[PDB]
Parts: sequence; structure tokens; C-alpha cells
Amino acid sequence: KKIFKPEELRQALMPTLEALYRQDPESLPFRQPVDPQLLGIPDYFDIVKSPMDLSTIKRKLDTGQYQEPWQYVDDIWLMFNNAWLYNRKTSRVYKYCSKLSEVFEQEIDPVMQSLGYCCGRKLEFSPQTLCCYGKQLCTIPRDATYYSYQNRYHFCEKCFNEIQGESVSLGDDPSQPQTTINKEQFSKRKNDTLDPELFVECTECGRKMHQICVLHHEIIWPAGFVCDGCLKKSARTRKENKFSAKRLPSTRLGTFLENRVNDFLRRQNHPESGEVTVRVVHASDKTVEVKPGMKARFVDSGEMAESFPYRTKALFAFEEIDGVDLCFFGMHVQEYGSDCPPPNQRRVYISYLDSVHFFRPKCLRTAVYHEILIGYLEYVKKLGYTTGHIWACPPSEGDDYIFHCHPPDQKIPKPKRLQEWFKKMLDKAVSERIVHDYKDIFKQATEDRLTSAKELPYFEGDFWPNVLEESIKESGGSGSQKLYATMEKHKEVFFVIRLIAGPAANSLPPIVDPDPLIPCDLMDGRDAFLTLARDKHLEFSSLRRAQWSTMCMLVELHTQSQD
Amino acid sequence: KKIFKPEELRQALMPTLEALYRQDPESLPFRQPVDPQLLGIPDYFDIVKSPMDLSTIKRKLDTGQYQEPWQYVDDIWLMFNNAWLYNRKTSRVYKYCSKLSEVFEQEIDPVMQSLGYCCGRKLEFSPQTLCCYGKQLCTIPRDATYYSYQNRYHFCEKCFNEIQGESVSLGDDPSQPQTTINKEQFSKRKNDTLDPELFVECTECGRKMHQICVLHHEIIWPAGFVCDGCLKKSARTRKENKFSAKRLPSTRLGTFLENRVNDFLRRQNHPESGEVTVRVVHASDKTVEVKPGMKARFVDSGEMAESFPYRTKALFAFEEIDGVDLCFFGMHVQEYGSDCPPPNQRRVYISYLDSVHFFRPKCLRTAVYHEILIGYLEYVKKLGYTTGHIWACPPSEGDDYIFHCHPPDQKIPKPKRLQEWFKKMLDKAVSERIVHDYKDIFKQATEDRLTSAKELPYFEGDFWPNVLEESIKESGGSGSQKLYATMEKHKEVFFVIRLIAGPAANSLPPIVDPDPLIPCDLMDGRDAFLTLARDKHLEFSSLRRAQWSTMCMLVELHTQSQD
Ligand SMILES: CC(=O)N[C@H](CCCCNC(=O)CSCCNC(=O)CCNC(=O)[C@H](O)C(C)(C)COP(=O)(O)OP(=O)(O)OC[C@H]1O[C@@H](n2cnc3c(N)ncnc32)[C@H](O)[C@@H]1OP(=O)(O)O)C(N)=O
Ligand SMILES: CC(=O)N[C@H](CCCCNC(=O)CSCCNC(=O)CCNC(=O)[C@H](O)C(C)(C)COP(=O)(O)OP(=O)(O)OC[C@H]1O[C@@H](n2cnc3c(N)ncnc32)[C@H](O)[C@@H]1OP(=O)(O)O)C(N)=O
Ligand SMILES: [Zn+2]
Ligand SMILES: [Zn+2]
Ligand SMILES: [Zn+2]
Ligand SMILES: [Zn+2]
Ligand SMILES: [Zn+2]
Ligand SMILES: [Zn+2]
Ligand SMILES: [Zn+2]
Repeated sequence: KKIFKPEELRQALMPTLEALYRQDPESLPFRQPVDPQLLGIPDYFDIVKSPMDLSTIKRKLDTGQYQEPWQYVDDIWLMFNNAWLYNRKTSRVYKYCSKLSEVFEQEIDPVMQSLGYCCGRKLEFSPQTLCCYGKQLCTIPRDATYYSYQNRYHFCEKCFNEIQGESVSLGDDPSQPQTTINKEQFSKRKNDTLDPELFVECTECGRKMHQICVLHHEIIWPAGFVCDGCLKKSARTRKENKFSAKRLPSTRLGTFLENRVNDFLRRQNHPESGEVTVRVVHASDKTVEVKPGMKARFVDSGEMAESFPYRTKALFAFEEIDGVDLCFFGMHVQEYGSDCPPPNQRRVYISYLDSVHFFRPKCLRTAVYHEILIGYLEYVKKLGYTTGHIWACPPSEGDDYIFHCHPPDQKIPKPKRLQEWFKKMLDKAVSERIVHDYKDIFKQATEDRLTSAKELPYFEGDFWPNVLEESIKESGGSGSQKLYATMEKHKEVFFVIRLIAGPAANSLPPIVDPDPLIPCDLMDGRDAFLTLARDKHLEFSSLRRAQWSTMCMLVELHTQSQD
Repeated sequence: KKIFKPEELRQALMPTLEALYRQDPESLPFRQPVDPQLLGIPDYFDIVKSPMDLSTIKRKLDTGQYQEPWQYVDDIWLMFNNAWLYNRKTSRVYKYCSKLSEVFEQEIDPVMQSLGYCCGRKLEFSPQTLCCYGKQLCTIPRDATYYSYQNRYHFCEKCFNEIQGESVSLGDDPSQPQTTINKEQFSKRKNDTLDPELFVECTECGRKMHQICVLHHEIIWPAGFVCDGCLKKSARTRKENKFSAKRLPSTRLGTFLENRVNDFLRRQNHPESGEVTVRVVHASDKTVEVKPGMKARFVDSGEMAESFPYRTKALFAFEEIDGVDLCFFGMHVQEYGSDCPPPNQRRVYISYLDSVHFFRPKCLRTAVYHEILIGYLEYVKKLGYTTGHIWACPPSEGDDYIFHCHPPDQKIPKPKRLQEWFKKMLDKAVSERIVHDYKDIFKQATEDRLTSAKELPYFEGDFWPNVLEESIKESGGSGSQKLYATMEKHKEVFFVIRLIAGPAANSLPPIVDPDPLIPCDLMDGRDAFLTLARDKHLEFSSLRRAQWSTMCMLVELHTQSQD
């Protein structure tokens, strides 16, 4: 019901238009309508379907042809966009248009906020990286050229010509079907699509606002979105967000971890700090099956179990930033209890761990990650797990372990840095008398005097079961030939962590998890959360997006159980 | 003297050569000598004046032709650049070489420190931009084509071709007459010159180690450089550096500022922190002379003083990092005491202010800057100065206020940030009862009810003297027509800080500096330090470089006073 008078707009908007005029000599190609004849370029109007310049925008602002502020922002970007679509990253017009937008990004935000809006940015989702289907490590970066069929199966232009002739094997994904598709049936594409961010309208104002900015979810507030401005003018606020990190069900594991982190934070008494919530959101019983090579060498002759049972758990840590939950750490673990046979007995394995670097304060981020991890080791140690195993291997270019689409400026560690990061955490744990000691897989195997692949712990998704299949094949049926060699080669990447050692490790009681099972398909393994994020445009790439993603993650965790 | 056994060099260096070999398929074009025939590229043996590859480097490392480890590092980088030059970054060959180099960067550093060297990086100083002579604001970027006479006068590609007639008038540079020079007598260069870092030999072991890495100065330790290892082999260490930041002569002002900062760090109790040393390294008395325009309008009239006397000071803050001094902040001020006629009477002005972002801990950096600023404003108040002035404006791209060549990842704030930065600093000083109030120049002029330009503080180098020249000139003789308008246009950038408000001004005691004069040509204004740095290749671009520059800066300060 809010009416905007054409003179209250120019009162607010014109300053930021003038600030674009005032840039000598950067605004020249924009000050008056582009005239293709007067610059000799007949291929202009055919490339720019609807053009814009500075005076056209000014005329509309002076006459009164802008109903609402976004129309003015939209034209301003239209003008920039045409200008980028013609010139290259190399010319002068481009450089100029960059400057104006750069200047405009600066002025528009306060002004738009003056008018009662969330911001003044034009916001879109940069094209995600896709999975090349040929190599299995192959990746498709933004702007690259790729081939799709039914928008499922995409191929990197290199991988695609590495195919035999014109017939492509495809859809080997679920079950038996080997549907064979011809090359002619594919779409040649550029991974360059830009989806805009969505707006939500205020049911009292009428103002378009960025969904992600105002954090409005249809499930949490089904009455409809009411902007802060309107809420303040009636001395009221939003309903409580019942779907919070804090209100996720508690478990002993979570309570233990968060107490540790929070106690740690208190002793620091650092001023930017806020309390950390830790929640276990998945817990289920699984079995890993020994693969066919190792099964035929060791299982069929009864030297090794055909499978090992383990519990898998997914846990996340959250912090309140600007009065809103943000998810900053995640981890999936595998726990092989006392009922599991050798050699996996009483071992825990960290499948995957991951983070988004928005924890406040930056100063204590690493230390908190170390605290959560050391705390996990301390928990399972008390219950009776004797040993922990960690495969320290950073994700490859544009892969994400748990959180879809990280911030562009959250550097990923190289192997050395990651290995030293783990050595630091474990050294801490060694000095608190929690971890007894640790060694790389090779020094450990020597220590334990092992002589056969069958003595190596065998975890779901780990590196060793795969290399053992190759070992047995390549060596003609042996299970020891290149074992110590392979262990040397990769040694500094494979941490083996002794929580309980010596004679003490032999006369221990049964391991009992006081926590109950927690079914939750969304976090059974890591692929579902990644898919959910890919599917719903969730990103962890900026604080505001991480906040919204977190908000959605929670709504999913809460509405999955209740039915 | 340490000749290396050829065996020492194989069992240390091969792991890094094998690491490059291990890269399938990224080392394929580098495995064999480039036989231009087999490929289909004729011009190889003319552009690459010497080819290099992994087979040849393997040959030498096995036959012991490598005398010292740096030859191996050169050949590795010989090979990389050869391939990096012949292709552009578009191709496949170039990308491959880039992965290779990153692998080598990751492998070589531990290996070289095992061989007793500082590091294994190949280091050079990237060219700095140069002043174009034509526009007098024109600039020559790295890699841009340009023209030069002697090594003094340079011209951008376009500027040079935009002087018609084929003769150039160089010699605006001195106050000596205007010579003229042919166009044939200029050199066509490219700005692609890279200077290697210098090495220093150890007088015992004989290894080349990077000067900047081991911080050896001919003047500090004139009995030759001895490496860290050789000192550790003799149960002895380097003679105490007598040219420290700490041993710079103290001042009552210096001591006041550092006592504030260090009390501040003690109260914070943050476990990363080092002590801060503030020293004033320049104090000279000067006078700013009213420029021609205003001189004619107001001075000859008898309405305002022809020139104002001020004291100028330069003060730097240092921190101990890895046991070495690092200069991290710098400020020049202009102090207009009680002997100074209006309107400048009892006003301080911050000429310039700069920083290098390596202060530990990061999370206290901004606070410490503020404590220094709030400390200065508190010191001048207690001395009897009523009013401080700050021209909040960040440096242009590629420009440096005080420290030459900043780190590439030290973001420079945009105006709205820098403005908010001074507000946070001031609000704290108002919280602390030190600053009474502060306002923008336009609101302050309105309160003081000013009516004429003769009433505005006239500071050396500040924005207003220049703009007042232009205003009188364009208005045809008027002293104050655009005045309030001009002040309004830039209000947000000119801070007016009131230290003593109201009645006090009428009869405060005279202002006396308890500190003596510190003559120091190097720190008289900002140009001499920038110039020294540009001349001696001093940079503040990394921790190691910034440390070396601090060492030289400190040597230069210590050896002007003494003869
Ligand atoms: C099947 C198969 O084949 N392969 C595999 C099998 C998978 C095995 C799974 N194994 C595991 O899951 C256990 S190890 C994996 C670790 N997880 C990740 O790495 C995910 C992404 N990384 C992160 O979330 C964080 O980086 C984290 C590792 C949590 C630590 O963050 P941090 O903040 O405590 O330290 P920092 O990151 O070094 O940064 C701390 C400082 O170092 C800086 N820094 C970091 N990296 C770099 C760099 N590369 N260059 C320069 N600086 C750099 C960073 O900027 C920063 O500065 P500051 O704090 O001053 O701002 C598969 N399934 O795909
Ligand atoms: C003649 C004429 O026409 N014109 C002029 C006339 C001269 C007038 C002279 N006036 C003055 O001397 C007074 S104005 C002060 C200007 N001095 C400088 O600007 C030197 C370069 N800048 C700095 O040394 C520092 O930035 C400093 C100003 C000390 C503040 O450092 P900081 O660290 O406390 O705050 P932060 O930098 O904002 O950073 C604080 C956070 O904000 C971040 N940040 C900073 N800038 C940006 C940015 N642009 N974009 C995004 N993020 C950004 C930064 O990375 C960071 O994150 P974190 O702490 O999590 O890492 C002439 N003569 O040429
Ligand atoms: Zn918004
Ligand atoms: Zn491909
Ligand atoms: Zn509203
Ligand atoms: Zn801190
Ligand atoms: Zn070095
Ligand atoms: Zn030029
Ligand atoms: Zn030596």
C-alpha cells in the first residue's frame, strides 16, 4: 500500500546518478545514447536488444517514470551490462564501465537503505561447477564449454572428444540399464547461466526485498513476510524462529563437544566471541563390505570378516552471528565398536570434515576446530575406542566435502599445511594426556609388525580398500607384495592416533553408546546435503548466503522428523 | 668451506625432481629436450636461447656437475620460464608448467633448509610503475611499452605519439632552462625488467643465502656474514644489533604514545602480543606561505598573515616479530602552536598516515592504530592545543603515503570505510573524555559562523589552500563565493576535532614543547623515505621484505646523527 512520489525518489536517487556523471573521463561513452552510425558499428543494435545511457535514465528520473527504486537500479545495470557484452576485458570502454559500476556499488547501498530496503546490489548466482562424467575426477568450471543430455549427464569438451566415434555409454548410474546415446543428441553449452536471486514482497510495505537479505522462510513465518521497518512502526517483532540450531535435539556427544568449545571460549575472554552450539544430527548403523579382490584372497579362506559393522554420525557446529544461526563446521565419523571384529575393532575414522570461515572471532577459528576435534577424540576414548584414523587430504579444485560452494576467498590448504594443521591439533591433545601418541600409517605398521593387508583397518570410503584391490590384481593374487611400499609412499597423509595404549588396551569393557540412534536421511553420508544445496541454490559463499543456507538446513532438519 | 659431495646432492634433490616426474600428464612436454622438428614449431631455438628439461637435470644430478644447490634451482626455473614464454597462458603447455612450478614450490623449501639454506625460493623484485612525463598524471604500468631519453625522461606509448612535430621539450624537471630533444634519440623499451634478490655468502661454510632472508647488513655486522647454522655449530651467536628501533633516542611524546599502547595490550591480555615501540624521528620548525591567489586577496589587504609557523614531526611504531624489528605504522604531523597567528592558532594537523599490516596479533591491529591516534590527540590537548584536523582520503591505486610498495593483499579502504574508521577512533576518544566533540568541516564552519575564506585553517599540503587558489581565479576575484558549497561537497572527508571546547581558548597558557628538535633530512616530509626505498629496493610487500626494510631504515636513522 506504500506509494512512492516521483519527487521523493529523485530526491534520493539523483545523487548517485550525478556521482556517475562526475567521473572524468570514465563516464563519456555513457552520458548520451549510444549512436552506432556516429562510431561506425552496424553490429551494435543486433547485439544489444534494449540499450541504456545516462541521459535516458535521468529523463525517466526527472519526468517520473520510476514506480519503485529497483527499476532505477535495473536500468543502471542494464547500461553496464550492454557495455560489457560488446567490448572485451581489454578495451577502454570496458575499463570505464567497470569504474562506473565500481563507483555505483559504493553509493547505491546507503541510498537504497534510506528508502527502507535491504540493499541496492544486483544479485545473482554464479554458475556452479559441474561433474564431468568421463574421468570421474574431471570438473567443469564456470564459463567452460560442455555437452549435456537431458540436463543430467554433462561432459568436458576434452573428455567428450576422448570418446569413441559417435556412440556414448550412459546412465550406468542407477542399477543395470546401459542406455546408449548418440553424440548427435547432446547440447553444446557454455557453463555461463546466471540465475538472479529471488525477492519477497512485504505484505504491508509492498517493497521487493532480497529473500536472503531479510532471511524470510515460508515455513518459519507462513503468515507472510513483514519487513523490519513495518514491524518497528507497530512496536512489534517476528515470531520466534522455533527451527533453530539450539533447538535441535541434544545428545551427550554434542553436549560434551559444545561444553568444551564454550569453556575454551570463556577462558580466552576474547571480545568478539559468541557461544557455539554443537549438534549430532545423524546416527545410524551400517556395514562396510570387503570388496571382491580382498574378499577372494582373505574372506573366502576365512582369514578375515566379510564385513565390519559401524555406527556413522554427522555433527555440525553453529555460532550466532548478528542474532542469526550460522553453520561453520561439519564432520562425519565412522565408529567401529567392541562388537566389530579385527582389525576394525574399537577404531574410529573421520570420513570428512569441512568448514566455512565465518566464525567470529577469526583469531580463534583454528583453535575452535582443534577443540571440537580433540573433544571428539576425548569422548570416544572414554567410551572405550582405542584408536583414531584420519586421512588428511584436501579437496581437489572446486570440490566440496560437506558445504556446497565455499567462499572464493577461503583458501584451501595444500597437503603440507593440512598435515601440519593435524600435527598441531594432535600435539595439543598429546599434551593434555588425551592422545597417547600418533604416527603415520607406515611407522605404525612397522611398530605393529604387520605382514599382511588383512591386518589393515578397512573403512567405508577410505583409500586403503581401493588400493588393495589394485595391489592384489596387479601382483597376481598376493596381499603383501607392495604393502610396505604403498604405505611409505603415502605415509604423511595417514594419521593413526593411539587414545589407549599398552596392556590397558586389552582388558576393556564393552563399548556402549549412551546416545540413541537418530535417523535422518539428509545427513546419512555427505552426498544428500550437497544435493539439497545444489537443488535449492544454497551456498556457503558469503556470510549472508551461509546464514540463509543455515536457515534452510535447519528447516530441513526439523521438518524431516515431524510428519 | 663446504664443497658438497655429489652424493649429498642426489639423496636430497632427487625427491623434488621425481615429484615433477610423478605428475601424469603434466610433465610429458618437459620430460625430453624440446626437439622443435617433431612438434611443428620452427622458431624455438631463437626465442629460447638455451633449452632445458627434466632429462638433462637428471643427468647432471647423477654425474655430479652441480656444484651448489642453487644451480639446480636455476635450471628448474630455466625450464619453467622457457615454456612460459613460448606459449601464452591460453594453451595446454603453459597450464602444465604452472602446475609443475607449484609442486616444486611445495617441495623445495624443506629440502633446502635441510641443506642448511634459508629457503629454496627463486626471488625477484617485480618492476614498479613509472611516471609518464606528458600528462603529469599519466603512468606506465608493468609490461607496458614506453620511450626514454637517458634513464630520466620516460613517455607512455600514446603520450609520445601525441606530441606532433617530432621534437620533445624535456627540462621542465629542473629550474634550469628548457632544452629540446629529437624523437630519434629516445629508446623503445618494455617495462618488463626483473631484478634478482641479492645473495650473501657465509664466510665459513660458503653458501649463497638470500640477503633478505638472513638479514645481513654490511654496517651492523662488518666482520662478515656468518650463517645461522655455523653459529649454532660453535655455541655462539651474532653480536647484538646496536641499530635497533628500541635504541633510537626517546622523546616525551614518543614515550607517552608507547606507554598508552603497551598498557592497552597488557589489559587485553591476548597471548600473541609483542611490545610496541614508538619513536619520533623528526622534529623541525617550518612555515607555510599563503599561495599567490589568496596572498593578493587577503594578505596584501592586511586581513590575514602572509605565512604561518608550525612544527612538523615524524613518528613511527615498531614491533618485535620473530626477534626482529618491524615498522608497522607511520605518521607525520603539523603542530601550530600558540606563537602562531589566527586562524591556525593552537591547531594540529595530521599530514599523512600509513601502515603495513603485519602487526601481531591481527585482531588488535586497528585498536592499536586508534590508541596511537587517540594518544597523540590526548598529548597535544594536555599541552594546550585546542583543535585537530584530519583529511580523510585514501591513496590512489599504486600510490603510497609513507611506506614504499605495500603488500599486494593489504586492501586499501574506500572513502566510506576510512571515514567510518576515523569515526570509531574519535567516538572512543569522546567516550574517554579526551575529544570534546568532532564534526565535518561544513557543520563546523556553520557553528563558528564563518563568512570568509580567510577564516579557514591554512595547512601545508592540505586540500584547501589549492582549492582556494582555483576558486579566487575562477570567480574572477572573489574570496568566498563557492565556499560553503565547496565545503558541503566534501564535508564527509574533513574532520574537525575539538580537544578543548568553548571558554578555555581565551587565556590558556602558552604552548611549550618539552621535546627538543630532531633534525632528520630523511624524515623531513614523506618523499625522502619513499625515494630512499625506491633507490635501495626496499619494499614493504612481505614480512621478510618489510623486515629487511625496517633494518635498513633503522640503520639509516642511526647513522645520520653520528660522524
Ligand atoms: C576418494 C578420494 O580419492 N579422495 C577424497 C578422500 C577424502 C578424505 C577426507 N579426509 C578429511 O576430511 C580429513 S582432512 C580433510 C580436511 N577438510 C578440508 O580441507 C575441507 C576444507 N578445508 C577447511 O574447511 C579448513 O581449511 C580446515 C581444514 C577445517 C582448517 O581450516 P583453518 O582455518 O583452521 O586452517 P587453514 O584452512 O589452513 O587456514 C588458516 C590460515 O592459513 C591460510 N591458508 C590456507 N591455505 C592456504 C594456501 N593454500 N595458501 C596460502 N595460505 C593458506 C588461510 O588463508 C588462513 O589465514 P588466516 O587464518 O590468517 O585468515 C575424497 N573423498 O574426495
Ligand atoms: C593530493 C591529493 O589529492 N590527495 C592526497 C592527500 C593526502 C591526505 C592524507 N590524509 C591521511 O593520511 C589521513 S587518511 C588515512 C589514509 N592513509 C592510508 O589510507 C594508508 C593506507 N591504508 C592503511 O594504512 C590502513 O588501511 C589504515 C588507514 C591504517 C587502516 O588500516 P586498518 O587495518 O586498521 O583498517 P582497514 O584497512 O580499513 O582494514 C580493516 C578491515 O577491512 C578490510 N578492508 C579494507 N579495505 C577494504 C576494501 N577496500 N574492500 C574490502 N575490504 C577492505 C581489511 O582487509 C580488513 O579485514 P581484516 O581486519 O579482517 O583483515 C595525496 N597527497 O595523495
Ligand atoms: Zn538486499
Ligand atoms: Zn572432460
Ligand atoms: Zn514493509
Ligand atoms: Zn584475538
Ligand atoms: Zn631465501
Ligand atoms: Zn602517456
Ligand atoms: Zn655457514
